[PDB]
Amino acid sequence: QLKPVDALQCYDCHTQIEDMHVVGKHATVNCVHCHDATEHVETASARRMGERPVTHTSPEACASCHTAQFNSFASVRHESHPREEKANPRSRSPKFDTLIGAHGFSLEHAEPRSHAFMLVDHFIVDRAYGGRFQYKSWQNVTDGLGAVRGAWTVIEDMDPTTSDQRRFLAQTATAANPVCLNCKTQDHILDWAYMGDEHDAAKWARTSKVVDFARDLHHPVNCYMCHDPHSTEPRVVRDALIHAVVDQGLGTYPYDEAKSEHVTLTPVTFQRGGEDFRKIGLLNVADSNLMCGQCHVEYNCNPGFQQSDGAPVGMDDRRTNHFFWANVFDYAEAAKEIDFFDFTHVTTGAPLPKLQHPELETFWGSTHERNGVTCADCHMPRVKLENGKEYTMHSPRTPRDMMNRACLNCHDGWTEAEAEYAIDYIKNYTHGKIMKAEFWLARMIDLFPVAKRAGVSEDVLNEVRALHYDAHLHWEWWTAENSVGFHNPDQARESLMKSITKSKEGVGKLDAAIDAAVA
Amino acid sequence: LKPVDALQCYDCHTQIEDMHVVGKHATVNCVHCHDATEHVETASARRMGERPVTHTSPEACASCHTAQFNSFASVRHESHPREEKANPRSRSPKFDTLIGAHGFSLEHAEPRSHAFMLVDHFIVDRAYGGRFQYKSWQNVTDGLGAVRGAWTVIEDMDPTTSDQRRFLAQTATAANPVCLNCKTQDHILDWAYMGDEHDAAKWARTSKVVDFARDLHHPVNCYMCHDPHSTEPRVVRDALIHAVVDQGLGTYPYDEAKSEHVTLTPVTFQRGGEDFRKIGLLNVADSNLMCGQCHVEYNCNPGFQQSDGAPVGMDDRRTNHFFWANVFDYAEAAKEIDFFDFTHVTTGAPLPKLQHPELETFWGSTHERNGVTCADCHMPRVKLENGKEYTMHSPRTPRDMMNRACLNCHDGWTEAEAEYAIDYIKNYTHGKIMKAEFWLARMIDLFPVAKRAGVSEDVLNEVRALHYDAHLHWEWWTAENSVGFHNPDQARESLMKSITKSKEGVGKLDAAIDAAV
Ligand code: HEC
Ligand code: HEC
Ligand code: HEC
Ligand code: HEC
Ligand code: HEC
Ligand code: HEC
Ligand code: HEC
Ligand code: HEC
Ligand code: HEC
Ligand code: HEC
Ligand code: HEC
Ligand code: HEC
Ligand code: HEC
Ligand code: HEC
Ligand SMILES: [Ca+2]
Ligand SMILES: [Ca+2]
Ligand SMILES: [Cl-]
Ligand SMILES: [Cl-]
Ligand SMILES: [Co+2]
Ligand SMILES: [Co+2]
Ligand SMILES: [Co+2]
Ligand SMILES: [Co+2]
Ligand code: NA
Ligand code: NA
Repeated sequence: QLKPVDALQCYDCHTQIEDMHVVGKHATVNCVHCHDATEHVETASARRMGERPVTHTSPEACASCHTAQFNSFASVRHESHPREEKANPRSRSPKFDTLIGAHGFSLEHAEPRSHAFMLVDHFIVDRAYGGRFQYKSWQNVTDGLGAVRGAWTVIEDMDPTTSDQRRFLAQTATAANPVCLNCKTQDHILDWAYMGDEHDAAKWARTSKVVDFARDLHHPVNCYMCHDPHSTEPRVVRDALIHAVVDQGLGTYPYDEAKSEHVTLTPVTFQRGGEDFRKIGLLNVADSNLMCGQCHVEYNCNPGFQQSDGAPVGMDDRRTNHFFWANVFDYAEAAKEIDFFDFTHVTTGAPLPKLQHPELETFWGSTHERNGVTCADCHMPRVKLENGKEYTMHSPRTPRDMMNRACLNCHDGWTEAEAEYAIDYIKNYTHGKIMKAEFWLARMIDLFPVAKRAGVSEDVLNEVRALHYDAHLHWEWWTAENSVGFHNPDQARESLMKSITKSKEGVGKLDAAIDAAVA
Repeated sequence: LKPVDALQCYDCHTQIEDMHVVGKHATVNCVHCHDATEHVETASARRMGERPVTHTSPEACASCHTAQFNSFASVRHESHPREEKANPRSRSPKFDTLIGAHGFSLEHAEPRSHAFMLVDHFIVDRAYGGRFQYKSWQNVTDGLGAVRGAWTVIEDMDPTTSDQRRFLAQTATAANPVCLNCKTQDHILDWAYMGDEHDAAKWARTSKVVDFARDLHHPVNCYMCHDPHSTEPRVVRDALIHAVVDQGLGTYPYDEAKSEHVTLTPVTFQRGGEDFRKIGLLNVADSNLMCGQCHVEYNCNPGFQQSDGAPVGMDDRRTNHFFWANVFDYAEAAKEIDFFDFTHVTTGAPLPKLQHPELETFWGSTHERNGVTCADCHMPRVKLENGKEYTMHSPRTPRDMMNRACLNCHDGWTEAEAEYAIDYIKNYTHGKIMKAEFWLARMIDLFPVAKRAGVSEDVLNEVRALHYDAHLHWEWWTAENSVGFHNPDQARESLMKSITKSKEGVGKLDAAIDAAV
């Protein structure tokens, strides 16, 4: 049973926390709810931490006073198909194995499921840790509350005696590295320097042994990722987001200068031994586009290569923790700005980008974004109660489960069936274009070995490799992006038609050169 | 059908021309509703010649208005059919005590769907002595058949005679020609204004009702609310025109400004130059007036004079009368025409008989004050994602259509909330009706005890006067079908008045009995 501490004693040293805490809606909430600092208080100085206090990072620490939000946060949507592979005629990318080749995603790329599972799913997917981590039982796949309480309560390490990345099962990969975890958990928020730079005060960095880092982490999407625990104010904590918006001055809405003045991030920096260590970004308004955009964006969180000379770019380089902060039509220029590509296609030899869930950068410029709508309006609205305080739901999911709040409050002349039909019209149209982009891209790729074997020149092959970069970018954006065009149907349509145009041009060039060489 | 030359008709029918050429039926030929070949061959402008036929079936309109016709014939199976009200499961458990020997004691069922109204009027146990009966108990479901014609589904047990008499032991012969005006207007060209005897009218208040019944077929004819020549909104019910115009009360007798905004313009049709029949053209399609042609308290029956007790028979216009007054003005209105309905068989008190006063109850209520009308809650437009949204044509409880009937205005309520608010009012009102019955029955049951104990005529007469008001302020609410929802504060005040009167009467009888003993 908790005993409150003398907050004034803490404030004597912790003046920034004092300024945040005394002024906001947690002014009456005592430190003991989230910190055990008895030995710390006995041993600290103005400058030395002394004994490190415990910080309780479980979402359950908030549940004593916010049970409603915590229960919603831990909830599971069983209708979100679990562990469903995308390289599959029943899913998003039937030809993915041809198109992605030997990239790590070829070992497994499933569709997303409920937020409660995010850290568990990161740990156990076949592409991440060589199959090292596994659910303790296949019964455990249902346990959202268990996952929230801690990954290691439901999964286990197949070899606690070693820390190396290796394969435990034949068809797995070891693609995980420490940067990944920033979009799964912030349990390490006090143990990771801004951007993951090596730092005297950081136990973990981009260059850490990822198996050891994994074992130190527990909880998914911590509540304090979107709310400052001291002031309650809305914020973001994700380093690479703050870097793009603030350090690089690109703004919260990089395509809209006025909106970027209306929605702002105010950086706060915390130090260790008088040296800058970590940052947060305080929001002036609770804009969920920025909160959700901590994770639902295209990023680098992985080694790659330089476009200029092909040299490896490893985890020591800041480019391996980067938000591109660009729409699909600006992405190629943004990747050139950092002189970077992800992988060389195993079949075609083309340098290629690897794209991931660019929801926010797709949403920019869309009709709903232009009308001031945000992610949470459609995916995470308030509950509706005849006789209750209407809190915000806290496990985002498709608007199909909540159409009256998500759509019909604005679109008041539609029935639920009509609004869903409008969704399906866009998704069906967009999916059809994705299928055709895959047909043409796979056709181009399958012709590369024919061309090489027929003696087609390097000049022709290099021309088509350059087309492959763009054919790939303007296809993969849309298999990566989870709305199947709904977030921006006109952009999806223009981009996918560009992918097809490029692949058709590449097929034509290869067929002509093969026929000439023959022969 | 082959169209007639309407220009030829107009040469002798300027009154119809003026209505037909300007409205939305200008292109609709006379042949849809009239057979006039022999009429044209034989008429002059001053001589009818052969009487042309006028088609009065709602199905005459269905050639071009099938959507409205289909809705009009529809049946709500959830509206409990042939359910007696003198019943612990229905509106008036002590009705047999309270009404005594009145004709309604033979049978008084709850209403059901409009399609059955004429059929139900013909076959109820209190109307024709059981003379008319469904041909089979299977026929009770047949709304469409009833619309097409009562005599396709019911039959006369003795076509060879025309007298009112009992065919079954517990029946009554309460029907008379005035009843039919709220069931059908098939007789619209055969009935003079108010049912006065008239050379041009084959039927009148004084007609042999059994013969009149056999000439009638269809329920609530479409043209009761719509002029068939111009399409404009109208009423045709004589007693309503008489209340609004002849009695000078106006369309909304409790709101002078609203009576100026909603106007009834009477139009009279002549026969051989003598006034014969009337309609009332409305300036707006006001369903309060359209529905109030029938859903009102009325006389449509013989009675007695308050002054001297003399019978008032069907020859007297008072037997076709709309009081057009709220419950608190009703006693005054009935005194104005010197009329009461019956003498209670037990107490000997002159009493009024009240019937479904929905319009006069609705007046002054919150919804009426806000411009809502009957059809807004009971007969709204259909709801279609991709269609022309026509108006439904068989009125029913808003519980079947809550979004349209209530939640479009009350946008902060769920369906369950709105129904909850209905039920709160109906439950509360029903509880007061039960208490009013308890007390009125206790008072009535004490009359024989008082008489047998030798209580004086003076005391009995004081209590008979109280009976009039205790009865009025109870029966209004068993007669009115909303169980208070139409005007909850008025139901509350009125029922508490009934109870107060009955309690006073009980006290007076008990004191006199005790003294006499
Ligand atoms: C009880 C000891 C609490 C603990 C533990 C947590 N919170 Fe809290 N929170 C608490 C109170 C009394 C209030 C003010 C409520 C009011 O309006 O009177 C709050 C408020 C918040 C809010 C603010 C929402 C708003 O109205 O602006 C947020 C976003 C919030 N709390 C978040 C939060 C988090 C993430 C917690 C775990 C780290 C947490 N709270 C714990 C009381 C208590
Ligand atoms: C990083 C910590 C994240 C934040 C902040 C947000 N999301 Fe998220 N989301 C994230 C992951 C890693 C996943 C997949 C989890 C898994 O185990 O597979 C998701 C999933 C979703 C989904 C799909 C849910 C389903 O039913 O399948 C949706 C609809 C979604 N995310 C939306 C969303 C919103 C609206 C956010 C801001 C309120 C948000 N997410 C933040 C990672 C992270
Ligand atoms: C009793 C006769 C059972 C029947 C019927 C079903 N299950 Fe079962 N299951 C049972 C036991 C005793 C166990 C082991 C539990 C443990 O101590 O670990 C299980 C296990 C499972 C699992 C996990 C399998 C694994 O990890 O190897 C799953 C996914 C599972 N059970 C599901 C399941 C389903 C869907 C059933 C209906 C078809 C079913 N079980 C029936 C006992 C019994
Ligand atoms: C924020 C910019 C992220 C980074 C860094 C990583 N992931 Fe991620 N992940 C993110 C989101 C918003 C989602 C849900 C949307 C989606 O398209 O899946 C996910 C999902 C996953 C999943 C579940 C689905 C799947 O691909 O099987 C896994 C297993 C996963 N993420 C693993 C993973 C790895 C190994 C990472 C570093 C190489 C990594 N994630 C980083 C957001 C972000
Ligand atoms: C970003 C992806 C979030 C995470 C992680 C958590 N919350 Fe949240 N919260 C979020 C939004 C977009 C909102 C609505 C803000 C608005 O003004 O519209 C909220 C709101 C709250 C509140 C305020 C009361 C309410 O609206 O419900 C509280 C107390 C709150 N959130 C608590 C909370 C808890 C306990 C969390 C971990 C279980 C948590 N939030 C995570 C966005 C995000
Ligand atoms: C309403 C105008 C929306 C806005 C704002 C956001 N999203 Fe969305 N999203 C929307 C729809 C109609 C769909 C298709 C859902 C379906 O059931 O077909 C989606 C899809 C997603 C998904 C995948 C969810 C799933 O299929 O289960 C995700 C992960 C997602 N959207 C994320 C997301 C983000 C991060 C947003 C802010 C940048 C965002 N959405 C806004 C509708 C709307
Ligand atoms: C003058 C030569 C006429 C011609 C041409 C038409 N009609 Fe006539 N109609 C005429 C008279 C003198 C009367 C009687 C008026 C009176 O004082 O009673 C009528 C009556 C009718 C009626 C009403 C019959 C009833 O039941 O009372 C109808 C429905 C009618 N007429 C129709 C009609 C049609 C459709 C004609 C063109 C085909 C037509 N009439 C011509 C005189 C004359
Ligand atoms: C159905 C859509 C009709 C059309 C088309 C025509 N008439 Fe009509 N008429 C109709 C009805 C139901 C009645 C009964 C009276 C009522 O008001 O509902 C009538 C009546 C007449 C009369 C009698 C008027 C009177 O003096 O009482 C006449 C003279 C008459 N109708 C003539 C008439 C003509 C000439 C038409 C073609 C131009 C015509 N009607 C069309 C129904 C319908
Ligand atoms: C076709 C030969 C028709 C017959 C038979 C009946 N009606 Fe009619 N009606 C018809 C038309 C072409 C129109 C105009 C439609 C339009 O879109 O404008 C109408 C209109 C009406 C109206 C509505 C007038 C308005 O204000 O909108 C009513 C109330 C109406 N019609 C009633 C009606 C009745 C009661 C009929 C049988 C006596 C009848 N119509 C027959 C075409 C035809
Ligand atoms: C006389 C021609 C009437 C007109 C005009 C209106 N109504 Fe009526 N209604 C009438 C009768 C004789 C009956 C009982 C019929 C039977 O066979 O029992 C009714 C019944 C109703 C009901 C109850 C329907 C049910 O489902 O039980 C309602 C709700 C009703 N009536 C409403 C109503 C409305 C709103 C009207 C104007 C549009 C209207 N009625 C006119 C007689 C007559
Ligand atoms: C065949 C073996 C039947 C079974 C099973 C049911 N019914 Fe019947 N019913 C049947 C016939 C041949 C008739 C007479 C039809 C005629 O020519 O008139 C009936 C009659 C009725 C009636 C009317 C009764 C009467 O007027 O005396 C009703 C109300 C009725 N049937 C209803 C009914 C019900 C509800 C049934 C299931 C409980 C049922 N019948 C079964 C033939 C058969
Ligand atoms: C209009 C002023 C009417 C007069 C004249 C008659 N009735 Fe009626 N009736 C009218 C309405 C609005 C309703 C439905 C509402 C209700 O409270 O019932 C009815 C209903 C009936 C019924 C069915 C219910 C029942 O009492 O069993 C019957 C059998 C009936 N009416 C018969 C009837 C008789 C015999 C009449 C003359 C003595 C009579 N009605 C006149 C409206 C009007
Ligand atoms: C009074 C009780 C009515 C009876 C009898 C009939 N109708 Fe009607 N009708 C009535 C109302 C209150 C309305 C709505 C008028 C408004 O302005 O809101 C209507 C409307 C029509 C229309 C117009 C198109 C529509 O709204 O559906 C038509 C064509 C119509 N009515 C035809 C019609 C028919 C064919 C009838 C007998 C089957 C009928 N009406 C009777 C009120 C009344
Ligand atoms: C909405 C504000 C209404 C107005 C306008 C009218 N009525 Fe009504 N009525 C209303 C309710 C909520 C109820 C109770 C229905 C229930 O299911 O509990 C009623 C009831 C009736 C009835 C009895 C219907 C039945 O129980 O099946 C009748 C015959 C009726 N009302 C007639 C009527 C009249 C004639 C109106 C205009 C004068 C009128 N109602 C207006 C709600 C509303
Ligand atoms: Ca990427
Ligand atoms: Ca009466
Ligand atoms: Cl754990
Ligand atoms: Cl018939
Ligand atoms: Co699926
Ligand atoms: Co993905
Ligand atoms: Co019942
Ligand atoms: Co009744
Ligand atoms: Na479920
Ligand atoms: Na039914």
